Amino acid sequence: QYDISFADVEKAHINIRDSIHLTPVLTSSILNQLTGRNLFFKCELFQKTGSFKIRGALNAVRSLVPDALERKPKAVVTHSSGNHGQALTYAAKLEGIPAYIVVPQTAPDCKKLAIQAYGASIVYCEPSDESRENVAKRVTEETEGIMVHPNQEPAVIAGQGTIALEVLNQVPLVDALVVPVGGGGMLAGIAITVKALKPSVKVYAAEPSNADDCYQSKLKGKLMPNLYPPETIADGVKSSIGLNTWPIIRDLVDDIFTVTEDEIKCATQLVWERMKLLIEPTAGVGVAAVLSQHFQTVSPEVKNICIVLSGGNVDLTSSITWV
Amino acid sequence: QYDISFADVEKAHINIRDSIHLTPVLTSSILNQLTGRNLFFKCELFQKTGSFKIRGALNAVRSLVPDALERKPKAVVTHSSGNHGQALTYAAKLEGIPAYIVVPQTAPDCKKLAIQAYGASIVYCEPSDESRENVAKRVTEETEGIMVHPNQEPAVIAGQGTIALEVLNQVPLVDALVVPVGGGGMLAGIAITVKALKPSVKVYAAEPSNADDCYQSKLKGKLMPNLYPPETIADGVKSSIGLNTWPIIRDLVDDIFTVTEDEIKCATQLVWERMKLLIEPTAGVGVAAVLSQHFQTVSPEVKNICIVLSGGNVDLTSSITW
Ligand SMILES: OCc1ccc(-n2cnc3ccccc32)cc1
Ligand SMILES: *Cc1c(COP(=O)(O)O)cnc(C)c1O
Ligand SMILES: *Cc1c(COP(=O)(O)O)cnc(C)c1O
Ligand SMILES: [Ca+2]
Ligand SMILES: [Ca+2]
Ligand SMILES: [Ca+2]
Ligand SMILES: [Mg+2]
Repeated sequence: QYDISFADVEKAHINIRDSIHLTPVLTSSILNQLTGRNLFFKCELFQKTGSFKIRGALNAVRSLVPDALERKPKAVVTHSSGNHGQALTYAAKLEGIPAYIVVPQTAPDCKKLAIQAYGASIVYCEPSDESRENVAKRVTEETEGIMVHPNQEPAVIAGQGTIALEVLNQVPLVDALVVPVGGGGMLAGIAITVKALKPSVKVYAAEPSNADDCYQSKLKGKLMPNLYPPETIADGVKSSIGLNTWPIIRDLVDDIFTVTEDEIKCATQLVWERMKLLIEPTAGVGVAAVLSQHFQTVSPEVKNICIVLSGGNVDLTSSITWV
Repeated sequence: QYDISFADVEKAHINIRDSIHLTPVLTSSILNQLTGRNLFFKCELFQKTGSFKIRGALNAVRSLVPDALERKPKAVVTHSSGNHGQALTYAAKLEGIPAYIVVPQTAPDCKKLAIQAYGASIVYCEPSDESRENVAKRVTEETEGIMVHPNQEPAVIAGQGTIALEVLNQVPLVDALVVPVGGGGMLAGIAITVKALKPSVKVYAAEPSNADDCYQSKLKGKLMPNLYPPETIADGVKSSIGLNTWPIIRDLVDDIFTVTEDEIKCATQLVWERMKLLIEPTAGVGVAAVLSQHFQTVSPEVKNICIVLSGGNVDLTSSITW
């Protein structure tokens, strides 16, 4: 039916369990006092590499083949330089294979330094997609590597879904999961998992209003990507949903809540100050969603809500700015 | 025998457990690698009010009596707008009584607004130690209230001991606790508890080398307070150890590790960046201790080490400053 099944999520958990953390679920009376609801925080900011994306990246490294004639990937390649590229590098390192990040000439020096500091090699391209594509395909082919998309690669989607296996086991009375959405790999993996195991549990997406393609797609009933690169402090959810995650999200996600830039910032600061968790602003999106006016339309029966705190890869300098 | 015994810690546990968090113990692969040890981090930064101090504060509010007919305090009065005052204020809220903070009339608006944010009621005094003390005495008496010393009050030392009761359950094979020390209420409480329950477990203190009265006292065999108020980023451990906590520390604490300012700062940033826990610098003291050269020489048999991350009440502005 979909590009992944619950069986794929379980194969992923089996494949990755020995190398990731089964992150804790923490609580806050203050947030519980504030939102009306009984909240649980799945702490993927404590995951290896600083975000959940090690789950999908490691599953892809351990499950994908480079070719019909070779079972073992000999390198990994991606155009993503943030959390995904960091996770993919670490996964490659675990498996003893090189990682290549395709980067435009125009990337900030800080981006180039950070990639080299996570242990990946940089391959330069022009800021164009013709270039980026020529370059990554050349690298993938010449290194006998796997290209690992940050959110549309089914092995990636299947790995991110393992968050929901943990949450359901950790929070048996959970009524809903709230998940920040960019490309929708985490959303879709979690929606597959929840709806396979316990479809009475709601799956809700949280998204910046400034980058609201998942909301607009669900509103319209078809895939409507951002027409232009979005501007948001939630830097990890600037991708649009794609052709592999959209059908899952259309059919299996119960609702989308959009949140303003100010809502994201206030929710981020609230978590920093009142929970003492250094979430990245992208991980504040799900918290802003549950605090938002529109989340008041959620039935009072939906009491036990687990919010995925998806990452903690924040720079203090980038902070000082917007705080 | 000391100003408390383990019996007092058990009482404090029953008194407070319904109202505080049984904070988690977390771990860090990178910090295990940097130390060579199996570290466990007791996350008192997640405790109600942002530090462990609610344990001693609540125990005191629920067990001390005012100088009045009614045996229950009708208010709490404090000089502190820090972790102690915040803890006492929350304890007062739980008990449905006002908390008053005595503030010099020349306090900045910023501080006053901040004080009122956590819900304390300001009473003004004149900016001298005489007026501060006399206003607090007056307020305490007129309100039928109580005052609670931040580290030498027996009820406070006993409540802080409850940290160790939880750690010994949460980490059954623990070999050592590392505790930041200022006035030593937390250290003394923990030492009483550990030495009562599993005395083969080591109790180590950690303090800034800029405020090294605990180290000096243990070396000399006698209480040697800081000659002058110390300068340290570790704001929460500027107090010297006192007459009530010293004998406990003298007898029941295995060793003291001192750390420089730079070590404190580096350890704090390491925890922020690698553990994603917003600890205050005072809580970075114990982490710095375990990372320090002196600690590296501790016997390898002391493998499982629980560090108390004592607080997370840090101001963003001050952090930007360093
Ligand atoms: O409120 C205290 C407070 C201090 C520091 C931060 N912070 C923001 N981005 C960061 C990156 C690394 C370390 C700390 C960081 C947040 C909050
Ligand atoms: C990548 C990322 C997301 C978004 O996941 P998608 O699968 O792209 O929807 C959310 N939070 C953080 C911290 C991320 O790094
Ligand atoms: C009060 C405090 C300490 C020190 O406790 P003492 O009992 O005074 O030694 C340590 N860390 C934090 C965060 C504190 O607030
Ligand atoms: Ca979007
Ligand atoms: Ca005495
Ligand atoms: Ca000292
Ligand atoms: Mg498809």
